[PDB]
Amino acid sequence: KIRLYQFLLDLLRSGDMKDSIWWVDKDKGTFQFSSKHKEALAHRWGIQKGNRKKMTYQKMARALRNYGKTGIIHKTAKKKLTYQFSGEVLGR
DNA sequence: AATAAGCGAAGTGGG
DNA sequence: TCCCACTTCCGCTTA
Ligand code: NA
Repeated sequence: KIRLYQFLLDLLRSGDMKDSIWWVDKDKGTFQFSSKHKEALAHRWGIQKGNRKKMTYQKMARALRNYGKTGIIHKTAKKKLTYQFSGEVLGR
């Protein structure tokens, strides 16, 4: 099964949900979710995973928090809904 | 208050 | 056995 960071990177590369997520500085790997349209993207994540319950942005962000300990994805301080892929994730 | 967002122990998958 | 990679639940804090 695809991992959450790869799901998000693939969305950013494809442009398929441009109203829900976008690059802020692609060279740095920084991206941001839409306040108003993030739930649609969270829903897609849960459907792609085949999870039992409906996925919410809150649950998806709880998973993202675990990446922050390992550095896979860092949450940008002093910003909302903004994150940054590690250099390793971006190299493929 | 209402709403949004940040923060951070037990249950489920698939090894 | 016991870790992976989240998922779900619960609830407090900050804006
Ligand atoms: Na526990």
